[PDB]
Amino acid sequence: IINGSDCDMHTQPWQAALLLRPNQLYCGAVLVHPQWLLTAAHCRKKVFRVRLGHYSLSPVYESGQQMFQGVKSIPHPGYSHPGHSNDLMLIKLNRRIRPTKDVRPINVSSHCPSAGTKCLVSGWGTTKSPQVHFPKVLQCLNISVLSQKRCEDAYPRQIDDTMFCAGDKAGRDSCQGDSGGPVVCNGSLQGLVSWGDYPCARPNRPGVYTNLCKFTKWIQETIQANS
Ligand SMILES: N=C(N)c1ccc(NCc2ncc(-c3ccccc3)[nH]2)cc1OCc1cccnc1
Ligand SMILES: *[C@@H]1O[C@H](CO)[C@@H](O[C@@H]2O[C@H](CO)[C@@H](O)[C@H](O)[C@H]2NC(C)=O)[C@H](O)[C@H]1NC(C)=O
Ligand SMILES: *[C@@H]1O[C@H](CO)[C@@H](O)[C@H](O)[C@H]1NC(C)=O
Ligand code: NA
Repeated sequence: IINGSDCDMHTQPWQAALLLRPNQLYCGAVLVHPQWLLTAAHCRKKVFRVRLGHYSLSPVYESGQQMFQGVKSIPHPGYSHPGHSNDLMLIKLNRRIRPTKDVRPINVSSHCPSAGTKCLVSGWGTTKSPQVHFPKVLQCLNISVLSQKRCEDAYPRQIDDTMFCAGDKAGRDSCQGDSGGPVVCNGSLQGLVSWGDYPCARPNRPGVYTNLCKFTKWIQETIQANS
């Protein structure tokens, strides 16, 4: 997250980290059900461990942390790697979470956030771009939803309704390492960190996010079919 701030501790209880062996941050993810995560479908590598209720990037012990294994990883059937469309995937945890102040699911609303809506994006991705610099703790940044017309103008012939643009201010954006992390608007999960431009936070190059309001039926039906 470029030019965000340290999240307040215990404020993003739906934030997850997908780790590679032994505890290498791979992608962000979001707890959407007591036994399921959403992440970007481009976060394809086999996950070693899911880490929840944890603030720091390092493996330092935190009383609120909960570790899991992914047992199912279901990308949206419309995703076709390396294309950006339908950039979402459901991950089933090996067991249901233990509900705490640090570990709590967030719901996806079918209401699509409108242009100008203020949303919060979070992640442990680089805080600088092009220079790679990881933070010590979870970073939070407010970004505003752009109209689909302004999104199309920024990325001509690269945008469809499965995506939304957000983040109108130069110097502020999500970036590499933030992939699959949450975009929360008015208390509900409406986006996943998907893609954008390089270096991150360029003027007139907003971040591109998976438009989750378009997938509530798929999310609900897939969780139900795999229960
Ligand atoms: N500027 C942003 N808001 C932004 C946010 C997240 C990401 N995530 C990385 C990422 N998304 C998708 C892929 C991918 C897809 C298919 C095949 C292999 C890889 N990789 C990238 C972002 O901007 C582009 C970017 C690229 C490289 C270095 N820095 C920024
Ligand atoms: C993102 O925006 C929200 C909403 O404007 C900010 O939260 C507000 O913060 C102040 C207190 O510091 C108060 O106006 C409210 O109590 C907060 N509102 C809500 C909805 O929580 C938040 O600080 C911003 N975060 C960042 C990282 O900029
Ligand atoms: C970082 O963001 C804040 C607003 O959140 C802004 O006031 C500040 O100028 C930005 N910093 C840079 C270096 O762009
Ligand atoms: Na900062």
